Amino acid sequence: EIPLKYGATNEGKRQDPAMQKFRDNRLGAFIHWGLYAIPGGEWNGKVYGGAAEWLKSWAKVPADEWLKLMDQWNPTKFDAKKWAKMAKEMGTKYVKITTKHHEGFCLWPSKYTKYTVANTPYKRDILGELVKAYNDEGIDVHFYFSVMDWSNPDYRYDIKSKEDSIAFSRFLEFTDNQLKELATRYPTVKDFWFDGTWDASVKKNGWWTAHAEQMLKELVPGVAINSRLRADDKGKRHFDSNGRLMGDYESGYERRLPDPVKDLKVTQWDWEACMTIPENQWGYHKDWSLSYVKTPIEVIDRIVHAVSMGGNMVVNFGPQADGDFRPEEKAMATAIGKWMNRYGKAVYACDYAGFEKQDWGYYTRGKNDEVYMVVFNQPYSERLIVKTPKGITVEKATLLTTGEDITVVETTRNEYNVSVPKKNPGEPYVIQLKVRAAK
Repeated sequence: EIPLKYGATNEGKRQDPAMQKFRDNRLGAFIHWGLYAIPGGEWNGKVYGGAAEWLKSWAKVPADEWLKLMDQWNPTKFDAKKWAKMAKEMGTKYVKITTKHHEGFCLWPSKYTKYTVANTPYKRDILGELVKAYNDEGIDVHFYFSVMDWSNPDYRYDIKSKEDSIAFSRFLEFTDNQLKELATRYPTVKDFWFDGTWDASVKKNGWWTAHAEQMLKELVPGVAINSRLRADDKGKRHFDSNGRLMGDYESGYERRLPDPVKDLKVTQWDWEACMTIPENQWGYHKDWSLSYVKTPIEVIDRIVHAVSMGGNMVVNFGPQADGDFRPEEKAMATAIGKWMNRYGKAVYACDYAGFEKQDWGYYTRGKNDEVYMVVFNQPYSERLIVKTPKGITVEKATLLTTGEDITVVETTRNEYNVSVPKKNPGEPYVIQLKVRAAK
């Protein structure tokens, strides 16, 4: 039992209303928009296969030259109200937005650097416009923030001298200044999602991570803060040296998900996954032919997977330099929307059901103990196996969309066959169960 000044603060899950809202939302969208959208994965005639938002790094571009892209930042077609309508249509309950990515260009007019939307042809506070528009649609807004900043020469990868420590201290002050600015300018913010916190410099300054958390929580009542921010006294990240989760939720499942049989531990805390549509492109990349692009069902599978294990899912979009979305992303949002409008009662405000995973798909549990079977793999047996925990019986099954009764046959103590619907729904579908727990 190691003593710590900067380890975990919460005992278990938060149960205040703001955290309940963050959780119940379940489905979000991510927006990665920054200067990287202009070159779109291509530099000096070479198309790089790596993540477009990291092109400065793949193409070895100096800061001064990368940041000149500001001169071409003029997203003519940007319309925050349309963006918010797209998110509403998709069925997202929240949007996480890159306030500043590693490149250091700010989507709000920060008073602490010149690398902002203010000093571009477009001039306008993009972030402020998005906050307003999303909020006007009843959508919560979360702020991605990269600590690592390639634009600020006081940043250090590691502390190897008293000079390094001096510089980095001034960097942390700068960072605090931007964070306070974001929190006070945009007080409807519900979450800060930190990235670029893996460097030895940050690991060595655990105290600062804890301070940033407490500082923002004092400025924004009920605000959520991701685990990725946090390092403890010993430099251990996400979970402290006593194994306890720091921040309000776990945020390491990025383009991967916990195993539904082996990783049930994650049901013990709040957590949020994020994903990309191609294999690894967050910012806009001009050529999606270079890697596998997920289909809508593939994405819907991941979303349901997350909720079935007590987590949120956030699907990423990388808008074009002009401020519009590419057609693949429009088609995606629309397809997700269509399915969520039909089957969303099994996603929104749902959670882990505590049933043994079966091959047909995933269970989710509603606020009133509804148990939803979300079927992705249709058995040729025409029977969906349901193994119940001790003391739980299944009293009824109903096809969510039609209300039709579905036959349930008991096969053993604690197991049933739930019949597939008489007509094959032809898409991933939901059967709602009524269950009863014995006294």
